[PDB]
Amino acid sequence: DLADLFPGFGSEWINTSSGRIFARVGGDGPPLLLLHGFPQTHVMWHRVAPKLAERFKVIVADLPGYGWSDMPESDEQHTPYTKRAMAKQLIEAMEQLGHVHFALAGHDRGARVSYRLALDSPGRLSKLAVLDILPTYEYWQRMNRAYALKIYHWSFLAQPAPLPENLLGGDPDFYVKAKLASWTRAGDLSAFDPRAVEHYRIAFADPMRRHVMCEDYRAGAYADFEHDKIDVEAGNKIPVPMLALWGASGIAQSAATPLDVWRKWASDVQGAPIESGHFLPEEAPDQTAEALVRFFS
Amino acid sequence: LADLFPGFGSEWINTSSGRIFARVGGDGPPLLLLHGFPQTHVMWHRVAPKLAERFKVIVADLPGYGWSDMPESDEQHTPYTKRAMAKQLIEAMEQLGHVHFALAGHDRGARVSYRLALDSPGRLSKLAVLDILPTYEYWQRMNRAYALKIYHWSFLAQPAPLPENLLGGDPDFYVKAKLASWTRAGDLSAFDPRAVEHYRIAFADPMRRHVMCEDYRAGAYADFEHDKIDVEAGNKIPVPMLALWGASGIAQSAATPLDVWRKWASDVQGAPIESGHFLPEEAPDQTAEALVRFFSA
Repeated sequence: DLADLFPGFGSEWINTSSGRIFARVGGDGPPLLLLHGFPQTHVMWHRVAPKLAERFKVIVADLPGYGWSDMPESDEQHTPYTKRAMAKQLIEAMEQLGHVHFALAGHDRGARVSYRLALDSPGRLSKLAVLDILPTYEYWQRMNRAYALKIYHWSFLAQPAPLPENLLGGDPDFYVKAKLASWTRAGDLSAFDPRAVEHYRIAFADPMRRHVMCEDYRAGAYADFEHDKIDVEAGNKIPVPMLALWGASGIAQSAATPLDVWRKWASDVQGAPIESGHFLPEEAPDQTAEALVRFFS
Repeated sequence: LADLFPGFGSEWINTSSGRIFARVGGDGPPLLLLHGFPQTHVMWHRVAPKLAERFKVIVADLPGYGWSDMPESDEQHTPYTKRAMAKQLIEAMEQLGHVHFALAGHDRGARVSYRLALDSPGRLSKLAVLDILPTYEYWQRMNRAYALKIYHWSFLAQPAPLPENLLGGDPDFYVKAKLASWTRAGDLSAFDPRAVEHYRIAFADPMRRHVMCEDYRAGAYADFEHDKIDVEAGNKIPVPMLALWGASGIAQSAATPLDVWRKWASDVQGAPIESGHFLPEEAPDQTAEALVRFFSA
C-alpha cells in the first residue's frame, strides 16, 4: 500500500504535549531534524536522508497536523499551526529523544518552522538549513500582482473556513498533483517517486489533513506574519550558522535574490542555487544532499 | 427561471462574436446596463423598471455570461478581455441602431464599461461604473491586506483547469459564498431568491464557469496590460462619468474611489452608497435615483 521509502530507518511516535509527532529515525552521530512542507510529508526526504544518515542521526518528522502526526485542535488564531507553536512542539519532540541541541533542515512549511525556531530558541540549533523559502514577512511585504498570481495559494488557503476546505474537496487528488507538478522544473510529476506521490495523495485525501494545511496557511497570513514583523522591527537576527538553498526555478528566486534577503535575517548565512524547481530534495537529490552534507559537517 | 422584468421584451442580438441576450424595456435615450460576476442581467431587476420610465433600457448578459453565447477562448483569453467584450457590445448596440448611448456597468460589466469609454469614447453619452476601480488600480494595490480580501482575483486567474476543477465539486457553494460575502449583511438576504436562482443556474454550467475564469484570467493579464498602457500614457476617459461605490463594497477597500477615478477620468463625479458590493440589489432605490439623476442631466 504505502511504500517504506527509508530502508533501515526506525519509526517513532514521539509524544508531545500537543500530540504525537511521527518520525522516521536512522543513522547515528549528531542529531539532524528534517522538516517537510506543503503538500508533502516526511517522505519527501527519502532520496536525501540516506546520504545524511551516513554522518548524522537523521530524524525525518511529519509536521504537527501533517502526514501521520496528530492534529491538535486549532482555534480562532490558528495557534497550534503557527510556526512558533510548531517549533515549540518539535523542540519538545526532540527533547523526548534527548536532543536539546540539533541540526535542522526544513523545506517549504518546515523551513518556516525552522527559521522561526531559530529566532525564538537559537540555543536549540547548531546549524540551520532552509530550502527554497524566504521569511513569511518577505513574501507578504513583496506582495504585488506578479507574486499574487504565483503564490495565489497563500491568500486562497488563508480564506476563512470552510471556503478553501470546500473548494479543495472539489478535486483533492487533482489539486495535490497540480501543486506538485506546477512547482517543479519539469512541470509534471516525473521528478517524483510515484510511491512518494502516493504518500502525498493519501495524506491530501483526508479532509481533516486538508483543514490543517488551511490552518497552516491561515497562520501564515496572520500570526506568523506578525511574529516575523516583530523581529524585523526589533532588528532580531538569526545567530545560528545557516545555509539557504533555493531552486533556480523555485518559489523564492522570483520574489528576490534569496541570499541577499536572508542576510537581513541572519548574521551568518551561506547560499547556493540548485538546478531545481521548488522540490529540491526530490528534483535534485544529489546536489541537495551534497550541499547539506558539506554544510552540516 | 422567473421573469424578473415584467413588461420588458427579450432580444437575441447577433454579433460577430456570438449572440448577446438582453431584456429591453422603456423608451427614450438608450441606456445599456451591464452586470458582473457571478451574476447575470437580472441583477438590474430592481433598478431597471425605474430607469425604464425615462430611458430605453437594454439589460444585457455579458459575452459568455447568462444566456449570451460563449466564444471559445484562447491563450490570451481574448474574447473575455474587456476590450473584446466592449467591441462586441458596441456591435450589439449597432444592431439596434444605438451608436451613441449611455452605459452603466457593475463589477465586470463596469470594467467593460470603462474600457469601452477609453477605446471608443464617441459611442458613449455618459458612463456610470458601480463599485469598481480600474483593473490596473486593483493590481497596483495588491498588498497583503488586499490579496486576502480579493483572493479570487488571483485564484480564478490560475491556469485552467485548476479553478475549474475546484469549482466543479460544489458549484452552488461558491456562487452563494461569493454573493453572500460581498454584501453588507454577509448573507443572501439582500437578493431576491428568484434572482439567486438565475445566478445559481448560470453558475451550475461548467462552460459558464470556465468563461468566468477566462474573464478573470483576462483581468490578470491582458486587461491589466491594456489599462497599464492607458495610465502610463495619461489617457483619461473624456466621457462624463459617474462612479458609485458601496460604503462596504470592494472598491473602497483598496483606496478612496473618487480620488482614483479622477486620475482616470477628466469629468467624473462620485457618491458612496450605504451598501455592499451589490449596489442595485442591496440599495435599489438609492442606486436607481443616482443613475436617473446622472443620466437625465
